[PDB]
Amino acid sequence: TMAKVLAVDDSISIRQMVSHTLQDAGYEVETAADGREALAKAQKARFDVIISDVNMPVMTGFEFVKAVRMQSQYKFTPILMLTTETSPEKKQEGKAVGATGWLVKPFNPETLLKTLQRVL
Repeated sequence: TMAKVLAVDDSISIRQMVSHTLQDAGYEVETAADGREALAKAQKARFDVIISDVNMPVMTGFEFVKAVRMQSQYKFTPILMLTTETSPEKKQEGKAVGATGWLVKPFNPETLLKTLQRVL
């Protein structure tokens, strides 16, 4: 079809980069600036994958994924979290609340594309 993506980051450049890169790759992309706006969008549709920054406004990315995992329709949905941390020990919180995998910032298009590809 064209996998449906919800990307959440308060950074304008991050949203534009993700949106442009994924859309050029055949994805249907929807962006949000914070956890509140993201949750509201996720609640109203059915995204195939969610990409979310850990340092989101309104709530941490951890609380966001946790709230997302609380909705039955998103129990198995792959979630990819953006972080500046390369150290696994530093974000065990991610696996705990239900994150599927990570994407370390700063990344590039190929990193983004391959990483997404590998969690679907």
